[PDB]
Order: sequence, then structure tokens, then C-alpha cells
Amino acid sequence: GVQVETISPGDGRTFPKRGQTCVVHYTGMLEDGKKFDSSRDRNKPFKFMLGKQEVIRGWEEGVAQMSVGQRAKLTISPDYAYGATGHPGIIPPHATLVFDVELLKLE
Amino acid sequence: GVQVETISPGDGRTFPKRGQTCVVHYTGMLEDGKKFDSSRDRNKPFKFMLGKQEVIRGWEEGVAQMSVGQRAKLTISPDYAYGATGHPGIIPPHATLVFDVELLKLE
Ligand SMILES: CC1(C)COC(=O)CCCCCCCCCCCOC(=O)[C@@H]2CCCCN2C(=O)C1=O
Ligand SMILES: CC1(C)COC(=O)CCCCCCCCCCCOC(=O)[C@@H]2CCCCN2C(=O)C1=O
Repeated sequence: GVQVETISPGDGRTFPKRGQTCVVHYTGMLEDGKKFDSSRDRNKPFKFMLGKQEVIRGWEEGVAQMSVGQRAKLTISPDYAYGATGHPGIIPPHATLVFDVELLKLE
Repeated sequence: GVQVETISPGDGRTFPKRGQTCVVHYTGMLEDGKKFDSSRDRNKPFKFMLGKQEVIRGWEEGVAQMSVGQRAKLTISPDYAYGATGHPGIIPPHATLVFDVELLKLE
């Protein structure tokens, strides 16, 4: 499923609600440590609307467990990520993905 | 034959030679992405001697054209795999096989 593991505590009070835009910085890597992308390298935070289902299930369910200001490591099994397909040219088939996510703010 | 499609490049200069032990991680799938075996799943690299014929011909010709650190998707026709006999209870007769292979190192 998605396992969430705190790197830095957030405020423990403001959790995203469905319909809110989460603003995050992230780095994603394959289970073996090979990194495949980071918004920090573009220094452009990534934004998505929770509930809209435009990101993988592991992100929808993992980020909803986070409060503003938290930095956490989410390790996402293949069924909550890209499955047998992968993401062409970046993610291989059946890959467990590990993401370091920081929830900057809600909009 | 075997088609090699690269997921991530290796050095493009250290290719395996006859008699060397190739150390790889792999996932074996039928064309629909259904996984029938994976070394990753038992967390043990697979090792074989290039030129010994102990692995199907698509693996001997496919991995000979990979360089260290490369991860590639090999699509193997049945005549380079198990032909009409298949592999009892896992692979059907005349099945095209897809393997995700990462050449981790040479010994
Ligand atoms: C796509 C992928 C492989 C690679 O992403 C990029 O190379 C650039 C991202 C630029 C922003 C557009 C992304 C649109 C989101 C929809 C793609 C689904 O992606 C995901 O769910 C996760 C989590 C959010 C970051 C992207 N994401 C990922 O799995 C990734 O990191
Ligand atoms: C056998 C099969 C269905 C199942 O394989 C295993 O269960 C591997 C067990 C671990 C190693 C045992 C020694 C296997 C020696 C090689 C046997 C022939 O297999 C093959 O050529 C291909 C390619 C290499 C991985 C095994 N391979 C395959 O076609 C497979 O994945």
C-alpha cells in the first residue's frame, strides 16, 4: 500500500481536505535508490488537487496523512503506483517507488 | 529474435565477453506484463556464464549487447526462448517473453 515515515514533523493540525490543492516539494527514486525526478532540481514546487485523482493512489493516500510543514518518506508498492505498465521511459514494470515529500502549503 | 529496448543506459563501452559471469537482476513477464518470476522478489542477483548456453538464446544474445549498468527490456520470440515445449505450468508453447534485465556487473 503506501507506508508514510516522518523525516520532519509538520504542525500536526492542518491536514489536506479533498478538494484542496497541495503544494509540495519531492524527490522520487526507485526502491534501489536510483533517483528519477525531483521538483527541487527545477525549484518549482509541484501542485495537485487532492481527490482529483491526477496523481498515483499512493500519493493521494499518503499525502492526505500529512500536515503542513511535514517532510515524510512514502514507499509505494506497485499496485498503488504504476503497476505492470510503469511510466514509459522513466519507471520500469512492477516498481516499488520511494518518494521524499514535503508539504509546503495548502491552497 | 530478441529486441533490446533501453530503460536506463550503461557505460556503452563494457560489454560482456564469452566466459564471463554476468550478474543481473531481472523480472520475467508474458506480453501482458504478468510476471512469472523475478530475482528482485527473492532479493538475489541471478548469475550465468555468457557462452555456456545455460540460459535461453535470447538472453545470451540480448545480454551480450548490453553494457554494465544498463537496464533494458528484452522482447524474445519463442524460437529464441522455449519454442513449442514452453516451461511446464509457467510458460505456454510459442510464447513471446518479455524480461526486464539490469546488468549489475561482470565477474
Ligand atoms: C511522472 C514521474 C515518473 C516523472 O515526473 C516528471 O518527470 C516531471 C513531473 C512534472 C509535473 C507533471 C506531473 C503531472 C502529475 C501526473 C503524473 C503522475 O505522477 C505522479 O503521480 C507522481 C507524483 C507527482 C510527481 C509526479 N510523479 C511521478 O511519479 C514522477 O515523478
Ligand atoms: C525458468 C524460469 C521460468 C523460472 O526461473 C526461476 O525460477 C529462476 C530460479 C533462480 C535460478 C535457478 C537457475 C536457473 C538457470 C537457468 C534456467 C533457464 O532459465 C532461463 O534461461 C531464463 C532466463 C534466466 C532466468 C531464468 N529464466 C526463466 O525463463 C525463468 O524465470
